[PDB]
Amino acid sequence: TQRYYVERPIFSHPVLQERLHTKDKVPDSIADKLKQAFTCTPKKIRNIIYMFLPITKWLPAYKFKEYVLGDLVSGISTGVLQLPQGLAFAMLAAVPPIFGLYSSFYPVIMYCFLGTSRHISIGPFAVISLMIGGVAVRLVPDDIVIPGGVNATNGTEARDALRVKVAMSVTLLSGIIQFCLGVCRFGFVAIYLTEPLVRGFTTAAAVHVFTSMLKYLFGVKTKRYSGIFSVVYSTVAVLQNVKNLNVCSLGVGLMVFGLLLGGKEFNERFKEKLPAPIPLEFFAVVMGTGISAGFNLKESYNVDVVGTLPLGLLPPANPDTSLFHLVYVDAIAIAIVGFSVTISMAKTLANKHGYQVDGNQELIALGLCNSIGSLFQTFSISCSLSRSLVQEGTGGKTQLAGCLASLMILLVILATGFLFESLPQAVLSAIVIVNLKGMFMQFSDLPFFWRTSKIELTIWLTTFVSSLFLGLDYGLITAVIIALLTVIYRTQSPSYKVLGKLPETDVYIDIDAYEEVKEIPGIKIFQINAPIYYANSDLYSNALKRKTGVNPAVIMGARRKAMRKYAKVKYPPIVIKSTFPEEMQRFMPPGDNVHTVILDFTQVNFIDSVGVKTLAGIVKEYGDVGIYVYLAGCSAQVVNDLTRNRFFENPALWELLFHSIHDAVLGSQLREALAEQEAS
Amino acid sequence: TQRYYVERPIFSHPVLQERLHTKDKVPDSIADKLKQAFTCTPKKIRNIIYMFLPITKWLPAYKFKEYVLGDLVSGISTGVLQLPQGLAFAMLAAVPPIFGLYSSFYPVIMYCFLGTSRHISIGPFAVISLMIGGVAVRLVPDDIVIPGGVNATNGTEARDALRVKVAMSVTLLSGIIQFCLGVCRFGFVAIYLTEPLVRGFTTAAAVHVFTSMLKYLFGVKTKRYSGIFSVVYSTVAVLQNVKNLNVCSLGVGLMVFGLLLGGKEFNERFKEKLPAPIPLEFFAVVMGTGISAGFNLKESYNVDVVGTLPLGLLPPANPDTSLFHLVYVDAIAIAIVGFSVTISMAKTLANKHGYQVDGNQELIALGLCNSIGSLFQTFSISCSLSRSLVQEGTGGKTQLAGCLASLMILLVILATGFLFESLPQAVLSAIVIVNLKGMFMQFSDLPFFWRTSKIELTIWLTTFVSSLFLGLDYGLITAVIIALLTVIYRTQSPSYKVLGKLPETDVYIDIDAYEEVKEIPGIKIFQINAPIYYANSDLYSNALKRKTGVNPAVIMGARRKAMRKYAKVKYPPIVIKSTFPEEMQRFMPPGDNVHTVILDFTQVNFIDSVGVKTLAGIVKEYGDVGIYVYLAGCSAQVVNDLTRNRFFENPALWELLFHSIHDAVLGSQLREALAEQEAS
Ligand SMILES: CC(C)CCC[C@@H](C)[C@H]1CC[C@H]2[C@@H]3CC=C4C[C@@H](O)CC[C@]4(C)[C@H]3CC[C@]12C
Ligand SMILES: CC(C)CCC[C@@H](C)[C@H]1CC[C@H]2[C@@H]3CC=C4C[C@@H](O)CC[C@]4(C)[C@H]3CC[C@]12C
Ligand SMILES: CCCCCCCCCCCCCC
Ligand SMILES: CCCCCCCCCCCCCC
Ligand SMILES: CCCCCCCCCCCCCC
Ligand SMILES: CCCCCCCCCCCCCC
Ligand SMILES: CCCCCCCCCCCC
Ligand SMILES: CCCCCCCCCCCC
Ligand SMILES: CCCCCCCCCCCC
Ligand SMILES: CCCCCCCCCCCC
Ligand SMILES: CCCCCCCCCCCC
Ligand SMILES: CCCCCCCCCCCC
Ligand SMILES: CCCCCCCCCCCC
Ligand SMILES: CCCCCCCCCCCC
Ligand SMILES: CCCCCCCCCC
Ligand SMILES: CCCCCCCCCC
Ligand SMILES: CCCCCCCCCC
Ligand SMILES: CCCCCCCCCC
Ligand SMILES: CCCCCCCCCC
Ligand SMILES: CCCCCCCCCC
Ligand SMILES: CCCCCCCCCC
Ligand SMILES: CCCCCCCCCC
Ligand SMILES: CCCCCCCCCC
Ligand SMILES: CCCCCCCCCC
Ligand SMILES: CCCCCCCCCC
Ligand SMILES: CCCCCCCCCC
Ligand SMILES: CCCCCCCCCC
Ligand SMILES: CCCCCCCCCC
Ligand SMILES: CCCCCCCCCC
Ligand SMILES: CCCCCCCCCC
Ligand SMILES: CCCCCCCCCC
Ligand SMILES: CCCCCCCCCC
Ligand SMILES: CCCCCCCCCC
Ligand SMILES: CCCCCCCCCC
Ligand SMILES: CCCCCCCC
Ligand SMILES: CCCCCCCC
Ligand SMILES: CCCCCCCC
Ligand SMILES: CCCCCCCC
Ligand SMILES: CCCCCCCC
Ligand SMILES: CCCCCCCC
Ligand SMILES: CCCCCCCC
Ligand SMILES: CCCCCCCC
Ligand SMILES: CCCCCCCC
Ligand SMILES: CCCCCCCC
Ligand SMILES: CCCCCCCC
Ligand SMILES: CCCCCCCC
Ligand SMILES: CCCCCCCC
Ligand SMILES: CCCCCCCC
Ligand SMILES: CCCCCCCC
Ligand SMILES: CCCCCCCC
Ligand SMILES: CCCCCCCC
Ligand SMILES: CCCCCCCC
Ligand SMILES: CCCCCCCC
Ligand SMILES: CCCCCCCC
Ligand SMILES: CCCCCCCC
Ligand SMILES: CCCCCCCC
Ligand SMILES: CCCCCCCC
Ligand SMILES: CCCCCCCC
Ligand SMILES: CCCCCCCC
Ligand SMILES: CCCCCCC
Ligand SMILES: CCCCCCC
Ligand SMILES: CCCCCCC
Ligand SMILES: CCCCCCC
Ligand SMILES: [Cl-]
Ligand SMILES: [Cl-]
Repeated sequence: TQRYYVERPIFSHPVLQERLHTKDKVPDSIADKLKQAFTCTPKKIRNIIYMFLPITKWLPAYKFKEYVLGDLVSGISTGVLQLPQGLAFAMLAAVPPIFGLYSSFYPVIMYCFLGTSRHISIGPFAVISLMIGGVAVRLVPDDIVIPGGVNATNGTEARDALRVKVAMSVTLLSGIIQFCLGVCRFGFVAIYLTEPLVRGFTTAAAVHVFTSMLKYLFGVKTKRYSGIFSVVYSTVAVLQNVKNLNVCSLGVGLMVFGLLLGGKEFNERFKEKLPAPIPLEFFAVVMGTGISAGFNLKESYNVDVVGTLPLGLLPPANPDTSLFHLVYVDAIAIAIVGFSVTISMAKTLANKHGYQVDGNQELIALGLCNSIGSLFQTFSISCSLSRSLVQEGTGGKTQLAGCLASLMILLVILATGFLFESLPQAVLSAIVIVNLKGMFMQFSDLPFFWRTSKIELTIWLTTFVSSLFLGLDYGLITAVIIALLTVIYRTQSPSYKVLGKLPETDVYIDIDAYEEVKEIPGIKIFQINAPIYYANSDLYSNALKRKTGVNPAVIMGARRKAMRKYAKVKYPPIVIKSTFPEEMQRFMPPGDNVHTVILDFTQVNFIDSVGVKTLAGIVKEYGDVGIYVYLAGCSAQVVNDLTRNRFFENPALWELLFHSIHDAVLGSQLREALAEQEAS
Repeated sequence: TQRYYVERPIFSHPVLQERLHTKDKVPDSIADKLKQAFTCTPKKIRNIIYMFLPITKWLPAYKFKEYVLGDLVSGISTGVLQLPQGLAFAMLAAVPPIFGLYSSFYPVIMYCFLGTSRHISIGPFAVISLMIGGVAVRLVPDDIVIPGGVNATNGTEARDALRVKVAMSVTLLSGIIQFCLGVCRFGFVAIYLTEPLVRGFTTAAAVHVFTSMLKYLFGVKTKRYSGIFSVVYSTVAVLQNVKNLNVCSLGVGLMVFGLLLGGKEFNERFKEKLPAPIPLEFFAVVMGTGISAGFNLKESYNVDVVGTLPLGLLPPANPDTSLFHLVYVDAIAIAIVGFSVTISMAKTLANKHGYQVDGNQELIALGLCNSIGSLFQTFSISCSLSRSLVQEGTGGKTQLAGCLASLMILLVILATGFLFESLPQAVLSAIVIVNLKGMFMQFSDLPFFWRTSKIELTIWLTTFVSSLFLGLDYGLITAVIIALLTVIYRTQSPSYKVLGKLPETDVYIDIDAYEEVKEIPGIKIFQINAPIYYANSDLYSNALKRKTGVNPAVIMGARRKAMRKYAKVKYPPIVIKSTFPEEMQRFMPPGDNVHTVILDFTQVNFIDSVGVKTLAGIVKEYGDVGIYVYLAGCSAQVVNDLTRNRFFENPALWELLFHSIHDAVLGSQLREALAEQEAS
């Protein structure tokens, strides 16, 4: 083994700078930087196409023998859940369920072309559907007057058509906003969605879905709520009118709920013995339709059912832009929430599978999906969190599984929709609630973060509470800001350490940590692992004066008290020699006799104007009582901050900067030795 | 001169830990910490009294011969401006001007006892007065019905009394809120008001005052505005109805404005020849009253005047708590803004005079002043920024100058108020606008910050724009949040440096800076002066792969391409030896041949779970291509973050940590030498 051997002079800043000559920066002109960015080599255009059409990259690289079985199983398992979720979330959007089926077909196909994630399930989302239904009923209330040429027994078809128009308009506007944000590179903000924040946000979204499904589980009529405390209002309303529940709807839904839970437990426990998981949503739906049609519950027990599902696809139709001025705010909110839900879950799966997702491409894909789908009578979509978990956890590899699920939805739309007309809405509710279980499993993060980082546990809990009680829009921005403020908290509560020296080395460690490091007599070394900006500087100065035990104000007060008791451009030197008489020093209380204070700046990333003022004050106050202050390990950035401020207006302070703590200690000891040499 | 000499073994983490034994922490029980905090020694209670009654400290220490002349001159100069400001801001509060005089007397006396700043002028403030007038006219509109037993020629006395009741109620509530915040130690938030933020905020407040004075300068009638864009609305309204201006009011106000400007220029230019500045506000007021009374403008030209000022003080009266539920929101806002204005200017002067102000004591003093003053018919007060500048800049030392100014106000209240009844409101407006000049001088900060720190210039401009276009309440919190987010920006744009070694030393500096430092062959050293948390980790990894020129993905791709071209608990080792055939290596493109990458962690303050995942990925990806990754200079906090996460689940990574960059370089070179020794 070799050894660490260093033999060099003491490196103060002027001494080290004498050995360094400034290098010539290579010319980097902006005009040439733009010119070299427009070469348009074929590889560059191929990379651009891959960026904007990801299917052009991962489809030719499809490992058929390694991906086809997993994609097929995942596609079937995703489709059997996609159908009831589409119907239920269409109900949440105040539109006929067939439009939820449309929203489960076109955007998934488009996302298979434009999307970057290969595990999320694109489709209707409960929170987005709730927002769409809110704007739809605000623009088209239940007591609206329509001169549609019908008798007093109105079938509510015209009201449904008007609400569909409103939903398509808001969907087109939200898609336009999402596409514009993706073009303007707004997706960079996805970097501010940390893992605890994402998981707390998604758990809160799952609670939102569960709350939105309660009225359909119980069969009660409840006013629509959207905004702050909407989850609380919805739960309160459902519990308030729970006395008017449909007992048959609740019984059927609870039977489906229990059977689904049992089947999911069976699948999980026998995963190793089952070649593929049994699709239980298909059996749940079919059995439900059998029970409702066979006993004819729809009017026998007034059980709410899915209703008529017209067959066939609709021709493209232009949404009316005339409603934009009435919906744009909602369109903005839906755009934001849709992005936040899509990029969160995507990240959650990408980190699980060792790849990365482009936020800008996610925004572009969402915008194109929503805007083009609005032409095909599709309301605003997002990522379905529970269905994304199902798709990922059933062996899903690429987005071809989503294409297979969309093919199943298309089969329902074209030929077999009429078979589900008697399916009870309660059954749909139960299915959704059951599939929320995996989402709720994320609560297991609370102990884990409690063991790993209480700051990140705070981020998790704050994000959960915010996204729950406020909306998924206001709660998300609140959580992002608070998570960023945790960094300010970290800087405002740093580790203030007094350093001692490991004998016969140059290693300086916390004096209260290892029992072998010893403080150097006459020298105090103070260290902060944080910047010294405005929110920090006063705490840093107080901590220095408290932890080192060297308070210049206390020293001055003791000097004055001892004096009273014994009674019965040019710059002055920074350190004023203590002209304290020895006769008065006889009454001076004993102390540590510290002549130098070393400030360890190795971990100080930056210093602002307020921090520079604090540092100058520290130097002046300590020099007034005849104590030297040295800065050790100042980075080039910190030295530049000191120079941009008026810290080195007196050039003498250049002598206070040393390369390392050992350099400063050796320089201080050398200064003391020279002072003793010239004393006598 | 001595020399830097170090001779020791290479300090990897296990080697250094072998030399260190954990020290025993001294017992610090919370129960004993509370017990020692309740000793109640006489010095402790004296310090408590000094904290809560600052006058008990600085008054006995009053240097009479050194303070009396400055305090007297400052008191006269402050009072002559305090009278017109009180009248004008009472007009802004929709209350009779005598109540502004009351608000200029009691709170100043109380703040002389409870306040910590010794230079700010306590009294009515234009923004606080505008908020008070807004709530007063909202609760008591101009078209209110009062059965007061009067004829059709109502004198608006009952409406004024009702508005006074509303103002007193909101003042009492705001004072209670301020006192409670001071007790709950909310004043700590004053640490988040940095100097650029404070100066931008105060400049925006000055613009608010100037805007509020315009209608009285021109004599036009304008609807009250309060809230977002209130300054824009007020300026637009004044400019809209400027065609109905009173030409006589504008002429008198402009004459006073010009004479005041000339007098202030004379005072500034002849400060060295004048024993004391000439109080020009007194002459401006007196002359104005002479012109208005002598020519009898009040009805001859319909010039708005101050009006009747009743003599004598009012007995204490309890404000009606019954209005609290109607005003509490406004009371909250007024409490916040009043604090923000008071603690900002206070800090601005404390930093100017080398002392410090307690934010909690400022909150307590403001709350007591407002709550007690509401009993004496005083509406909510704050610090007057322009008058504080006048008081500080005229030789003010303590708050006895404010007491003298209050004595002048009391003299006006008791005996000589009737003399000012004909004083034109336009004159008051002009006086206020003139005294805003010093505030506007703060715009000179823009070039200064442009030269010192563009981040702090951004803070200044953002605070100014926010506090101007939004209110002083919403703009302030927006500015505080954005100023804190500048730290996030700093962490997200750090200095990524490739380090080279200064020959014959252990100094490692940026390779592109000094032309004497040389990169060590086979070794890449990468440094970031920032933490590696979630908002940083991806950028840090990309910057490492880009700046070092060592991209493991590019290496793997080149290896595969060369292979194709040539064709025509136990853990595995972290670094996989490159099993690349030499025959295939003949087609391998030439490279730097880097065997070790050193990550400089000396400036990394903390690392979160996302950053630890990124670091583990970096280590794994570089080891997959047979490249070692070393961490140099990891702090105890960073090592603890790595340990709390599952970074050292494989104990082998403990060997990747080195005390310094030179330690890591020597260890890497030793590893390479040993590998060559065992090769053959
Ligand atoms: C920095 C710390 C204190 C977090 C700040 C969170 C801020 C940005 C949050 C918390 C409460 C939020 C408000 C809560 C409710 C509403 C009403 C809604 O109709 C419009 C948005 C609005 C007005 C929100 C705006 C954003 C808001 C003010
Ligand atoms: C970087 C910073 C600005 C991020 C946080 C900004 C927050 C604090 C700002 C941005 C937008 C602001 C809102 C904009 C408009 C209004 C309406 C007004 O009638 C009450 C205040 C309120 C509701 C503001 C509250 C504060 C607010 C939410
Ligand atoms: C053990 C000392 C640290 C404890 C940290 C606990 C963090 C709890 C955060 C709760 C946030 C709730 C937001 C409403
Ligand atoms: C192990 C972590 C020590 C700190 C625990 C307490 C963390 C509290 C974080 C509060 C952040 C507040 C941001 C507004
Ligand atoms: C020279 C490159 C840096 C320039 C920094 C200029 C900062 C301007 C900030 C403007 C903020 C305005 C808020 C509305
Ligand atoms: C000399 C300073 C270099 C940086 C100049 C540009 C500063 C821009 C700061 C933007 C902060 C944004 C916070 C939301
Ligand atoms: C940045 C997102 C908004 C892009 C502009 C959309 C404006 C609506 C289109 C005009 C229709 C009248
Ligand atoms: C990606 C395919 C987009 C096809 C869009 C066709 C829109 C036709 C509108 C016709 C309106 C009458
Ligand atoms: C997010 C930027 C605005 C989004 C587009 C708004 C379009 C409003 C149209 C109003 C027409 C009168
Ligand atoms: C981002 C491109 C979206 C294209 C969808 C159609 C946009 C125009 C709507 C119809 C206008 C008549
Ligand atoms: C924290 C500031 C508010 C303190 C509580 C004030 C509540 C008003 C007093 C009750 C009057 C009805
Ligand atoms: C600091 C002096 C406070 C005096 C407060 C007296 C309040 C008297 C109220 C009488 C109401 C009729
Ligand atoms: C800032 C905390 C609240 C301030 C005090 C509110 C008092 C409201 C009284 C309502 C009475 C019905
Ligand atoms: C913080 C103490 C303020 C005291 C002022 C009086 C508070 C009570 C108001 C009158 C209630 C009847
Ligand atoms: C606790 C939820 C709110 C109250 C729900 C019960 C309302 C009355 C039911 C009879
Ligand atoms: C689901 C079968 C049981 C519930 C419905 C029948 C009994 C109640 C009728 C109102
Ligand atoms: C596979 C779909 C089976 C649907 C069962 C219910 C059919 C009702 C026919 C009356
Ligand atoms: C993605 C393929 C879309 C095809 C839509 C065809 C609609 C025809 C309606 C008559
Ligand atoms: C990550 C960016 C979050 C932005 C939230 C904006 C909410 C707007 C609600 C209308
Ligand atoms: C896999 C299902 C593909 C779509 C079948 C469409 C059948 C239409 C029958 C009218
Ligand atoms: C609302 C239901 C919450 C269920 C949490 C279950 C956590 C299990 C972790 C093992
Ligand atoms: C709101 C419900 C929270 C329940 C937390 C339980 C965590 C269990 C992890 C084992
Ligand atoms: C080891 C136990 C960790 C518990 C942390 C979760 C607390 C939840 C409070 C809401
Ligand atoms: C609004 C109150 C914010 C309080 C922040 C406390 C931070 C403590 C850092 C030591
Ligand atoms: C530019 C300020 C707003 C317009 C002021 C002029 C309004 C019309 C005056 C005749
Ligand atoms: C200051 C101007 C005095 C003369 C004004 C003449 C015009 C008066 C119009 C009401
Ligand atoms: C010092 C105050 C002088 C006031 C001048 C105006 C007096 C008007 C009397 C009619
Ligand atoms: C600070 C002294 C307050 C004295 C108020 C006296 C009021 C008397 C009214 C008759
Ligand atoms: C420094 C703390 C700023 C808090 C601003 C709160 C504004 C509330 C307006 C009602
Ligand atoms: C310096 C002025 C002190 C107050 C004088 C009060 C005189 C009252 C006369 C009725
Ligand atoms: C609104 C008036 C602004 C005046 C700025 C003057 C700055 C002078 C700096 C020397
Ligand atoms: C809004 C007016 C800004 C004017 C800035 C002028 C700065 C001059 C400093 C010398
Ligand atoms: C040296 C010139 C500095 C100018 C910075 C101020 C720019 C003001 C833009 C609003
Ligand atoms: C809302 C958009 C915020 C953009 C922040 C950009 C920070 C750049 C750091 C490199
Ligand atoms: C190389 C073609 C891949 C599939 C492209 C489909 C049309 C965008
Ligand atoms: C290299 C294969 C390109 C075509 C893939 C299949 C497209 C339908
Ligand atoms: C590795 C893929 C082999 C099969 C190619 C596709 C055959 C349909
Ligand atoms: C989800 C794949 C189809 C169903 C397979 C069931 C195997 C027991
Ligand atoms: C995705 C559900 C498929 C339902 C099929 C019904 C029988 C063709
Ligand atoms: C309330 C209905 C009771 C019968 C169904 C119970 C299902 C577990
Ligand atoms: C093992 C799951 C049992 C579920 C019983 C029914 C719950 C509603
Ligand atoms: C349609 C077949 C689904 C199950 C595939 C795997 C069977 C071993
Ligand atoms: C063997 C599992 C049966 C599950 C049936 C579920 C019907 C809803
Ligand atoms: C799922 C099969 C239900 C059969 C019900 C028959 C009632 C006549
Ligand atoms: C009114 C409830 C707001 C919850 C916000 C939580 C932020 C820590
Ligand atoms: C932990 C820092 C939070 C500061 C927020 C701003 C308070 C005014
Ligand atoms: C030592 C007394 C100073 C003045 C106190 C006045 C009453 C609080
Ligand atoms: C030591 C002087 C105490 C009294 C100061 C004056 C109080 C009116
Ligand atoms: C030395 C004490 C001076 C006290 C001055 C009091 C003036 C009211
Ligand atoms: C240093 C103060 C001397 C004067 C004391 C006060 C005399 C009235
Ligand atoms: C402001 C002190 C009183 C006025 C003095 C004027 C001296 C020319
Ligand atoms: C503060 C202004 C004083 C005005 C005095 C008027 C003549 C006694
Ligand atoms: C508009 C009035 C003009 C006469 C006064 C001018 C003062 C400078
Ligand atoms: C030296 C100041 C001259 C002021 C002239 C009048 C401006 C309105
Ligand atoms: C009342 C006198 C004010 C001026 C004091 C200073 C005179 C030299
Ligand atoms: C010599 C300065 C005279 C200033 C008079 C101001 C009257 C408003
Ligand atoms: C300031 C003196 C004004 C005198 C006006 C006299 C008019 C009769
Ligand atoms: C609507 C104007 C808001 C200005 C805020 C400025 C924040 C940078
Ligand atoms: C969603 C954006 C949060 C604000 C980040 C600002 C960091 C410079
Ligand atoms: C019964 C009250 C419910 C509050 C909201 C829970 C999510
Ligand atoms: C458990 C549900 C039973 C429904 C019976 C309907 C006749
Ligand atoms: C004339 C428009 C004025 C806008 C507000 C300026 C402060
Ligand atoms: C400067 C304007 C003077 C007006 C006098 C009116 C009598
Ligand atoms: Cl979901
Ligand atoms: Cl002011």
